Amino acid sequence: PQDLSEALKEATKEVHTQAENAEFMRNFQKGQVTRDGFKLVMASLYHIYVALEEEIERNKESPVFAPVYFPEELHRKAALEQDLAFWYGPRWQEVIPYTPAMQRYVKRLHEVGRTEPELLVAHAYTRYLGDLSGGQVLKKIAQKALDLPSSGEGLAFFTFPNIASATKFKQLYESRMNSLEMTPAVRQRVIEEAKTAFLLNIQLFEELQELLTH
Ligand code: HEM
Repeated sequence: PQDLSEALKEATKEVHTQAENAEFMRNFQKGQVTRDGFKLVMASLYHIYVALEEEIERNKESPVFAPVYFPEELHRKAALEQDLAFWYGPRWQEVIPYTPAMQRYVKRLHEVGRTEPELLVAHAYTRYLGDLSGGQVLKKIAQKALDLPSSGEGLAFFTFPNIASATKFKQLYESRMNSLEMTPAVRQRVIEEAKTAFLLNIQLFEELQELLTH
């Protein structure tokens, strides 16, 4: 494939379907999701985005990332902080779980962000773009199966307020990725890192499913 974005999308088709097939994600799609299962996914997201956005801020000016740096449009941490306060309460920071599978994901993120900056774009792509184009469908489901009250909170994560049009921003971000110059070596590694990203989510889904079936 010519474009890195077109290359990524095609190289991760397999793992993505694999992601959709995961037991946890299947039940989620089959409208089957519990408050406890949803809390774990939000807790996970908070840990993942904290680490990811921590590393993006460290490589904000680097030529290997600057092109896809859109902090106001994409930051999710603040939104998740708001959400976890609703799901876990005022003391959420003390009680939210931080599991081994979440730590594995968080660890690879810090590693790439500290010793392989040129691969960070692979994680920002997988997370941000994935949650943006598939966000609505994923939220639509959850909010029905959750039948939560109407306190006006708990799902801020699924809404990117600083993005007027998801499609127009998607194409813009892709454009910026395709503008990134890299050796075929690096490019191949970025492609790999994206596949790796999907595997870190899949094993995470496996673990969460395990924790909820005792
Ligand atoms: C379990 C089922 C999931 C559903 C139902 C779902 C749904 C969606 C939808 C509706 C799209 C739109 C098609 C497109 O953008 O090309 C999409 C794209 C994508 N998803 Fe998923 N997704 C799931 C899980 C995940 C996971 C675990 C990740 C990884 C964090 C992920 C990463 C992506 C990426 C990166 C794209 C955009 C690729 C591109 O077009 O360049 N998705 N997803």
